[PDB]
Amino acid sequence: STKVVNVAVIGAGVVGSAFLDQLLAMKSTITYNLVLLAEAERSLISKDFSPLNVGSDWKAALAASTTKTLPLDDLIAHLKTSPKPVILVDNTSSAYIAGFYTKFVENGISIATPNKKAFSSDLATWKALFSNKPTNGFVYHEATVGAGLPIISFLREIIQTGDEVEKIEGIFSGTLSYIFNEFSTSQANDVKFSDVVKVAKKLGYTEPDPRDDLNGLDVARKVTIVGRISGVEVESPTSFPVQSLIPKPLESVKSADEFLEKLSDYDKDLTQLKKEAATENKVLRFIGKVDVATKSVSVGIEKYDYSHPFASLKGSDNVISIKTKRYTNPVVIQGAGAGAAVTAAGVLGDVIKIAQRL
Amino acid sequence: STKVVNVAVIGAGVVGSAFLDQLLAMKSTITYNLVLLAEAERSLISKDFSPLNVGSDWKAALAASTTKTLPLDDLIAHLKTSPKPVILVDNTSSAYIAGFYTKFVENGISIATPNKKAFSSDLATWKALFSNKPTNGFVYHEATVGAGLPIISFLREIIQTGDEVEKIEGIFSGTLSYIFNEFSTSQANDVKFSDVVKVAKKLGYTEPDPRDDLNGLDVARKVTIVGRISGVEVESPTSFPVQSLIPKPLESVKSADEFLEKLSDYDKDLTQLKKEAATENKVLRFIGKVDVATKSVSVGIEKYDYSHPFASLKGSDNVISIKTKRYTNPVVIQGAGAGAAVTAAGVLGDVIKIAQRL
Ligand SMILES: NC(=O)c1c[n+]([C@@H]2O[C@H](COP(=O)(O)OP(=O)(O)OC[C@H]3O[C@@H](n4cnc5c(N)ncnc54)[C@H](O)[C@@H]3O)[C@@H](O)[C@H]2O)ccc1[C@H](O)C(=O)C[C@H](N)C(=O)O
Ligand code: NA
Ligand code: NA
Repeated sequence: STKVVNVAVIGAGVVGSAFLDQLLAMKSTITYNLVLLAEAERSLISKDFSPLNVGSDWKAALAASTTKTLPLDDLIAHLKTSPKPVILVDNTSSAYIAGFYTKFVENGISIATPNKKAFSSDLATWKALFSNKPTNGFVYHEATVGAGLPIISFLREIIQTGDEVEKIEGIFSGTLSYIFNEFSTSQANDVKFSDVVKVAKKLGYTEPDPRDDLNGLDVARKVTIVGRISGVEVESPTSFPVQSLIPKPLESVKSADEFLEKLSDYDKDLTQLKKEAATENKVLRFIGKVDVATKSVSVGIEKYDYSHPFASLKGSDNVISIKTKRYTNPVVIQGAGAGAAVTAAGVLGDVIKIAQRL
Repeated sequence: STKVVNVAVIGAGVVGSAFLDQLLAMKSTITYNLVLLAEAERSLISKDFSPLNVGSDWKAALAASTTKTLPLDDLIAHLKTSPKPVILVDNTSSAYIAGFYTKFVENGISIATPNKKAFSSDLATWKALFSNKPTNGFVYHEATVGAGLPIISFLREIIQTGDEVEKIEGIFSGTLSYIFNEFSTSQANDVKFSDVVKVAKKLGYTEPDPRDDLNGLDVARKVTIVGRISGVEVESPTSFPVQSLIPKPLESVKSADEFLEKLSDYDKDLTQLKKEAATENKVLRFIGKVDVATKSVSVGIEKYDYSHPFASLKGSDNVISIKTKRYTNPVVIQGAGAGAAVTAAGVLGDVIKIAQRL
């Protein structure tokens, strides 16, 4: 009969709920059997390995559960006794959970996740991605760079095909892109930096503390990932230039709220640089850059021309320009690099790819 | 994943030669055994299914072959007994070979191809193709539109996750894309359509007869495919408005060389269109619109603000915009939608996806 694959999910946040929904709704010829779901301490564990009885509302089911969440080692031991191939869907961003990735992998358990942690830390844990071992499951992380856009898979494909990436540059942060699309445009603009980031925060786009977006470390993580798949064995997300948008004097301030009240005090610079670029009929963008030839990598601001693909983005789109041996002219892929629905579809799509390979 | 699979390639032309080279020279965790190298009159065929012993120089091998190419009814009669899954790679524009797809699939053999034929035919073939019945070959055609750009596989994924396409539209023809990107730009120019069509020809962007490109027919078949992938049951590439760039009729009435030389008599029309639109800060582009709600697939010229990305294309690149319930703001993918090595990569990309799935 039907081919089955058992799924174990950790986290039911914004991305995790979208994923679960889409997952439980997905029509297909392969059977995606939800056997586990974990959110904080409460957890649904189908000891039997039959589909979790979520009835028609896994939310309530997850609520009324009194099954404590299994310690990680116990999570592996459990999963290891499944009648079918297991796929762990880590919807968290816990570097803790990321520490067990290689343990999960090495025990035949596969992984699909938007979690950037394991993939943008030391090179040897990344090297662990070399799951060519016969006893370990697969590792997919599309939602890890650019939500659900056909990016990492497109690189792995052409590369295997025989192509060679040369230069990759793009916009990998939703928040940062939104800010720059609202701040630096093609038309006359008198908007202050402090205000755009002030609003992005209010709409709920920035992290609880926007300083966590402005230090450009999250894009540096994504860049670290693209750079590696691209052949530039980047040591860490911090081992290369990364321009911080945070005013040095506001680097050590008590609250995310003191930051916002005080930030206004430094519009000066960017207001001028924004202007300067206006004169040159250019725009300002926060990008990541990977130059395979010179093994150089970096993230920061850069002025782009109006006819440039990067000057024509909507809302908070992400963008990635891919230049390769056969692609003299970049393949440039653009679209939403954040949002629950979009991202979950990325995680699930990796679920699909993996379940077929099983 | 799956250790061993058999590749049955048909056609060693522009695309075909590049595919072969790339395949043969590919290093992977899976073994791809070439069990067939078929051409117009002669074919290389591994009667007992051993890897065709054609190291890297297959041409010399094919050449010395006097083994006549097997009619498709006999061919699949052979391949169907293969001890390993069989991936038929059709690198032809053959309607003949296309008519057979349904039989390959029913006999359990998958298909990887850039051949638009079976997918821009009647609705029954399409349904049959994706009937996705047990033990039946899978059918991949990433190269039928946009060469090797991640679009078809992107759509089939987003759709499976649960997303719905609402508005697709793109520049699916390199020769046309080239002409217009050249013809009408943001920077006003005194360029005559006829002069661009002819230069494009001399530079080889065209087919011996530029009418084979101006009739907008290839753009129609490519949109018939996307339309269907999106939920519009298009009866055929000829069941909707398909504006021709050929000087209104006056088609059959002439011939090759004459068409061109006489073409420079209608320019005034298009030149005027290029002007008016220019007044609106817009440009001209030959596209393939696709509206799902209204279920309206069209083809022809359309205006685009300079701001728009369809307005800043490079060389003869392809573009496609994808609005969905989830991506309310279009996912734009642009890049070479033609080219020996890029088109072939797209085909081998599908091969990899299929081998992995078997
Ligand atoms: N080269 C490209 O860039 C490109 C080409 N394709 C598709 O790729 C396929 C092959 O292309 P290509 O190699 O250039 O054409 P070839 O003329 O070289 O044909 C390949 C071989 O097929 C063999 N053949 C025909 N019938 C056969 C049979 N019954 N048995 C065995 N062998 C047989 C012939 O002997 C021939 O040598 C076509 O279906 C084409 O439509 C797919 C997409 C792109 C492209 O977007 C496009 O088609 C549009 C156009 N190029 C544009 O510029 O906009
Ligand atoms: Na992605
Ligand atoms: Na494509």
